[PDB]
Amino acid sequence: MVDAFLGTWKLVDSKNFDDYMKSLGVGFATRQVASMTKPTTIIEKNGDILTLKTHSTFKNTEISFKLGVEFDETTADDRKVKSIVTLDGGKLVHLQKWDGQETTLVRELIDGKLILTLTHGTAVCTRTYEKE
Ligand SMILES: O=C(O)CCCOc1ccccc1-c1cc(-c2ccccc2)n(-c2ccc(Br)cc2)n1
Ligand SMILES: O=S([O-])[O-]
Ligand SMILES: O=S([O-])[O-]
Repeated sequence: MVDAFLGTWKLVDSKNFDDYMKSLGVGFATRQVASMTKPTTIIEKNGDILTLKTHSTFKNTEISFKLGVEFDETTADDRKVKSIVTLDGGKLVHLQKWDGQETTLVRELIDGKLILTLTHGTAVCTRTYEKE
């Protein structure tokens, strides 16, 4: 179901992450470092619990969730959000809600690569991850 997403992934391409971060109000100094960061994403399962790690020199995050069950999340840019991750047309769809705002983080496997699409307001960022 989710098994195609599991493993270790490395960022190989990023389009419009600055625009996405600006839309969320991230400060120019964090955007500057984020533009040169190439995270490792690790996705693991233990029964119905997923754990998604994002590792880099300058920043690390870790979340654990059950698909379709809301969880509290503190994002890399320090937003306290209400999150839900669901399997939708074989995509992992992560919806974050806070202060009446919404962003989606969609993960889709295309040609063996994990495509992460980030949407907030009108901003759309596409990050390509490749298997380690
Ligand atoms: O997984 C992805 O490729 C992006 C997921 C959506 O991430 C963000 C969404 C909105 C605002 C900021 C970010 C973000 C993510 C990271 C990050 C990078 C590596 C490891 C962990 C986190 N950001 C970051 C990088 C460096 C510094 Br200093 C501070 C933050 N910013
Ligand atoms: O662990 S790699 O196959 O994503
Ligand atoms: O562009 S390199 O980081 O894949």
